[PDB]
Amino acid sequence: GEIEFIESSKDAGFPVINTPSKTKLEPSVFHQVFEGNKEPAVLRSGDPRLKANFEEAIFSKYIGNVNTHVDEYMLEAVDHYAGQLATLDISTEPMKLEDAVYGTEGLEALDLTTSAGYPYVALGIKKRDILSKKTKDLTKLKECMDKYGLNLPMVTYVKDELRSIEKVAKGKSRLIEASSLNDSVAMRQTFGNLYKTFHLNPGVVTGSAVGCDPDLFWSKIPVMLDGHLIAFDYSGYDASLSPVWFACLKMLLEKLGYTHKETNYIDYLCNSHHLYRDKHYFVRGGMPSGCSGTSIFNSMINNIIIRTLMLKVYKGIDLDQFRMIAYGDDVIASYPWPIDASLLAEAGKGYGLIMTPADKGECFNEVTWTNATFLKRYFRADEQYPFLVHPVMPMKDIHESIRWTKDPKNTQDHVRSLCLLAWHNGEHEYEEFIRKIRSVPVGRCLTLPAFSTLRRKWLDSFHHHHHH
Ligand SMILES: [Cl-]
Ligand SMILES: [Cl-]
Ligand SMILES: [Cl-]
Ligand SMILES: [Cl-]
Ligand SMILES: [Cl-]
Ligand SMILES: [Cl-]
Repeated sequence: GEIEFIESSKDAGFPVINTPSKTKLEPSVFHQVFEGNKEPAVLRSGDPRLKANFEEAIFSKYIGNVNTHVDEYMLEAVDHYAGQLATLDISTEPMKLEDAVYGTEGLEALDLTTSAGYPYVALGIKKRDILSKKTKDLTKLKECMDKYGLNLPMVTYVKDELRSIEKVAKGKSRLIEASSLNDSVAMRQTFGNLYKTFHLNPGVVTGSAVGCDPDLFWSKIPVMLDGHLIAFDYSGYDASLSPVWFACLKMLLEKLGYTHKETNYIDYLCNSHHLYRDKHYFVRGGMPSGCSGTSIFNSMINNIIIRTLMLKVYKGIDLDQFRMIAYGDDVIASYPWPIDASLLAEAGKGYGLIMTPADKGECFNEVTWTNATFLKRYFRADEQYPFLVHPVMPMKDIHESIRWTKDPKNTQDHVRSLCLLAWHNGEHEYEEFIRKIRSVPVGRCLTLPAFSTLRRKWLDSFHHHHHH
């Protein structure tokens, strides 16, 4: 992806986006109880913790585009992945407006707490001024969609979230885009049934983990990925995506039955128009993280990419024996023979992708079930029921999170969520976590689950049929 034109918003009539410059994250009551090194990401140029130029750092993931046609390797990769998606019978019929906005099976209701985007943010109009959970009203939304139309600019925000010491110093904060509520809605109507099918079918057929529930999904992953594991990381995946990958994504959707006009929303994601504070700018390529379906589309593109690199490097590869699960840029895969991921990374480099060893490793080492992570979690077979696998979020990450809060009024939900993650680390680690939480009075005012209750409910959850 690459920035192709920048101008002062005022020269084109756009008001300045007044995005917050101070973090909503504050030290929590547990900040002194636990240890951690993460702090709120830099959100402004003047931050005294900066040791690099902010604006440069944040826009630096737009490394450029490789200007290639869709090649032979890509074509066979698209064909192979479209073959799997076909078995799913994804409907390309538009999703009914109410289902798209207010919720339905496999597609939760449009989040009413995130940004309504442009022009709404400039007019003080919030999602809640247009939409209503209670009434399921759509009259105002339609007026809005008619008045302002589609293909509106995206609003660029810096993500307010915890980051490592090094990422704070380098100003390596992440950008997310707020699609206008009008474009979000039209995209959810166009691709909603695909979103739903993906959400209801995480695994090796969609090759996606988007919307999965790790507590349940983890036990399936080693059944799906039964050969020699493959895993690696990308650096700045989203912004590194060149248009050619979007061209491949468009071919894939057309094989699935979408019309050319329906895939036009892919051009909206690829060749995009943004407002960032007092600037207005155009970008060619790069997935604009935050718009409707970005995790799904990023995942689909990853499926095309990896197949492409294997076909390119291993001419004798048999893709029917390859398996992979992606969550955006995060991937866990397998093949019955060993595969040299450093080779794939060099092939990726020719395609404008930056792949590195898994987990900040220095070498494309062997990935084992002991060292593999996905969604940051390790895999550990239950001792009593070996066919059940615990998703293991490291205690270090749980500690980083508990030390800060964006709203202490939600302490109970925040802590309870962390407890659902923590117990997988074992009974002793869990009792220690609980003991430390209760070492401050707030900790004793909370309803925290018992380990035996967590374990029991986890074992029982595998008994109840799940719709696909
Ligand atoms: Cl600690
Ligand atoms: Cl944010
Ligand atoms: Cl799941
Ligand atoms: Cl990162
Ligand atoms: Cl080969
Ligand atoms: Cl299931």
